[PDB]
Amino acid sequence: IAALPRQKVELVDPPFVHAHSQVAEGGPKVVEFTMVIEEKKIVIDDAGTEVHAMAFNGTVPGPLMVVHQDDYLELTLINPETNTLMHNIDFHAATGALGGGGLTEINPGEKTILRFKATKPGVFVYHCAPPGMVPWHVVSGMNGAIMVLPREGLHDGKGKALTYDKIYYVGEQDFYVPRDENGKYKKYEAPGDAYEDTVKVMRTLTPTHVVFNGAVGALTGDKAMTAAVGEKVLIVHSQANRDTRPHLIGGHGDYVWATGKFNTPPDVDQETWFIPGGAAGAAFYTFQQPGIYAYVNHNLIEAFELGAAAHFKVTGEWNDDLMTSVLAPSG
Amino acid sequence: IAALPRQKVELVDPPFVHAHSQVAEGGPKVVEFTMVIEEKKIVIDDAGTEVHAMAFNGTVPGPLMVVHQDDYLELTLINPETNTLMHNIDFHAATGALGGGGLTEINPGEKTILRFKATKPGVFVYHCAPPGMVPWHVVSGMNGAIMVLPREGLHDGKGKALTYDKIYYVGEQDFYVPRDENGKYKKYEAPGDAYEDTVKVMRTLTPTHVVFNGAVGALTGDKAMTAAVGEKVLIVHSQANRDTRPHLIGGHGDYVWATGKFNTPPDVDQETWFIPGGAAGAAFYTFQQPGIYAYVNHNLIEAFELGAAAHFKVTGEWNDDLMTSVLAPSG
Amino acid sequence: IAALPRQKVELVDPPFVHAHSQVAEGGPKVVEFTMVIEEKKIVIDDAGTEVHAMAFNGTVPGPLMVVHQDDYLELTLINPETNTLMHNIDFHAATGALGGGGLTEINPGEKTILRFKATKPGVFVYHCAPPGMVPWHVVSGMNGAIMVLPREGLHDGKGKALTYDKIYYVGEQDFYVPRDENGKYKKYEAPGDAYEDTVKVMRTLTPTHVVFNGAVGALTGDKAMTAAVGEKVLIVHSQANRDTRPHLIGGHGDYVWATGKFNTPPDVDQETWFIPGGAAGAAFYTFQQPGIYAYVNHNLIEAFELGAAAHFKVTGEWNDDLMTSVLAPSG
Ligand SMILES: [Cu+2]
Ligand SMILES: [Cu+2]
Ligand SMILES: [Cu+2]
Ligand SMILES: [Cu+2]
Ligand SMILES: [Cu+2]
Ligand SMILES: [Cu+2]
Repeated sequence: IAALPRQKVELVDPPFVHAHSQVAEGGPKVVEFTMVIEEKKIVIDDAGTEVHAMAFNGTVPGPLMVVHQDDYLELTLINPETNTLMHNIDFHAATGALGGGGLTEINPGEKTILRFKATKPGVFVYHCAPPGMVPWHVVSGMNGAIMVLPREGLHDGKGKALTYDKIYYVGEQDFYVPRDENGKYKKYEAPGDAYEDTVKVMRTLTPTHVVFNGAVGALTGDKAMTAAVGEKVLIVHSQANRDTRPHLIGGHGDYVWATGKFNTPPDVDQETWFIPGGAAGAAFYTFQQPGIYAYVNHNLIEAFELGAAAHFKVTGEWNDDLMTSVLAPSG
Repeated sequence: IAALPRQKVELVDPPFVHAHSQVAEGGPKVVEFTMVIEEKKIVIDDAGTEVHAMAFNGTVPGPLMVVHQDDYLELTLINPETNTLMHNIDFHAATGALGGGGLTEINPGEKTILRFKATKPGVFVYHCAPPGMVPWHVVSGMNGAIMVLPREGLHDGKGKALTYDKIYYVGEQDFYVPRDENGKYKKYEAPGDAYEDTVKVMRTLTPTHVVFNGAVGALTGDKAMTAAVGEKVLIVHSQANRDTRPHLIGGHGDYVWATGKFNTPPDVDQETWFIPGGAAGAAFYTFQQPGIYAYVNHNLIEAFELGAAAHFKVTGEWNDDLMTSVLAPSG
Repeated sequence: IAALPRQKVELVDPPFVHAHSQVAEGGPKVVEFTMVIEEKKIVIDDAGTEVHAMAFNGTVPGPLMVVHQDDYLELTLINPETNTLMHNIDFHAATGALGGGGLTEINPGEKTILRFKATKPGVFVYHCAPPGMVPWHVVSGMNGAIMVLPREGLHDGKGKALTYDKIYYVGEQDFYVPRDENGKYKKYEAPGDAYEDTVKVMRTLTPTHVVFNGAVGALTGDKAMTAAVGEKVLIVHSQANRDTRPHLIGGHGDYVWATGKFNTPPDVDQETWFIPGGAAGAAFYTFQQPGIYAYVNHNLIEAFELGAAAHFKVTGEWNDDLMTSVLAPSG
């Protein structure tokens, strides 16, 4: 262990992923990561709705950390003195101490370094879990995911290699924002001030917002994910507290590790997949048609009314064999 | 493609499926279908509760279209002048232009003809998706499903052929009917009139009714599905906007393509399967016992309080080896 | 059948399971069980909230009956004179008469004996189902599960034997307890007085309590489940009416029969699995780290707010290779 190569990796904010190789380069190594926890107010919709976010590395969701099976993930978690809450981290990819949550409880002004062997391959969720207030921190955006790639990269049901040209991390967040008697969303001074009202909303099990990358439309318009005809894309998706059902309108999930675990054969030709709360999944797809696509949570109410919708701008040539308008909309 | 044989198919109302062959009869063909959109009031319960349904071919759900892999489904969608809204169709089985929704936007008085190559085998959902009014149209019953059978028919995980004697299509719909201040369901003289009230109910993510084939008890009594001991039946099930967990009371799902995709091996000996919102699944089962069966969404509250329950009247001889009353209810 | 050996089994209260063999002891036999139905007031939390439970063998959930494939489960169901309602039982593992429900309808003062062939291997849910009062009986705790082990014990998806050292049965219950105008849960003299109000809550599809083994924290403290480093544990989990997503915080589900059916290959390296309402599942795990583990329903709100959280006390030596605190929380 002590003789293993140590490698520091620079993280990038989602939906983008930091530099990495699908197939492992070299032997096992201790991959070092560092994340600063930021408690800050963020606007989650076009109506100026604020949320006292608790974010790993300052983003909702936290950045995607990529390592290979049997590598060690050594994370340095820092909680600035400017924060008002104690935080920790639970890596679903880790084994022991509640995923590491019991070994990383840091108060404002403290940091900690946790190391764990990524023994299982797949996309895993990680989240803050302070004893007594687990749901609150998580639904406040304090969660993300990591990808433990098999040493030999991805493969389909029959060992055939699956290599993606691009990879996007879509973190889905269910928010529970309190509203006053008039139906208007409330704003609070400090995070703690919202606790009571937030819990009452949480118990209804009905989120007020279900978003991608921290806000409604965060992945639409000019911030739409891109691709080209013939391009192979891996779309990692996560939900740390509630179920979701990803769907690529106009496309499919050619290979979908619905459970997120690479040793579990992927489903194929998926129209809509399911990811349970507290888990991550990965869908592989080769775009065949150009144009705009809508990647959504297929409970269309949560998608188009609550905000769980994203876009894909794909360049290339249209394929009239696959689809064609024989007669355009006419009288 | 122009040289490919063409065949006009006659659609039938669910739970029945139009004539077709499990094994493809000949090479790829352009299978033609035609559906007229009908906006109509439908009564969903014995309390007289009405819903302004937007139905493909006049039924909720829309009719099941059957084709084989690599065939071309050419649909002529018609929106009569008698309608008030613009409609389109998204085939989850299709690839490109938002499943076709982007090429099929027809206003009242218009029609369009869309053709796509059914490249992936399985049961797929199809539904209307007008930009900005997507969920509303879907929860108004404007959705259905199609089945792209493999050229060589159905097979289990080990390649053994699975030939069914009967096939049924159960479309499950989640309605959100507004109520006045007295708890009485409201009635409207027009679709647009209910819109505002409906959206508010939709946002609670709690349907007022969850029904099979458009209404409570729709598939019972005169409309109870039939079978006979020894008969093999395929029960196709769809839910375009919300999760469901089909269960045959008194029976099982011998083979269940939970994801609805035939290239994804079916689960076996299922008691209750799960179909996420925005997808369709299929269950193959051979009846062993005579009598009535209850096909339900296994959230017993949704099944028996909300309306998600159907029946099966099976004929045949009882099997005392499988089950027997050693001591009938007595003192 | 009469010539087959018979064995009377003494059931034990969950989360424990009665003595049995993983690999079948000889040939097919008629395994006899007896359960007396008890309508009783139970407290579901520390505040003293009571529920007029309907419990098989007097426990919520009912006890786990264990037999082998092709064995005959002969159950003597007794409904005491002291009871006020008619009860029956629906074995999801059984084939015919609504899972046995239609042949076991017994009124207070009556008993019945039902026998069915356990033709399919896996864990199955069993619950009361009085026609017209189905969901009310189930959400009142009248449900449990059975395990039909393959005659050759468990095996992974590749045929390698999977022999557990311990086995626990976690029955998850979704309760719908009415509240008064002050938000305080209501208490009733007779269960009948609760029906109307309870039905109202049930219709919201939002349980007030989601608990393991009949109450919040029922499987914690001195009642916490136990294991040791290197010990293989099988955790059978069931939910007869609502979805759940089991997760062992700090561990994984090495082999998980998410559908609960043994003839369906298990998913591996699971972080969080999914069990649809009206079904049971099983997870196999070999502990590697000592300490406390939280076995929860991963919708953290349901887990830590609603009561779906259990504990595991694991003895043994810490494995620093798997996980270690390089730097404990410090400045
Ligand atoms: Cu935190
Ligand atoms: Cu977790
Ligand atoms: Cu429409
Ligand atoms: Cu769709
Ligand atoms: Cu009962
Ligand atoms: Cu049942």
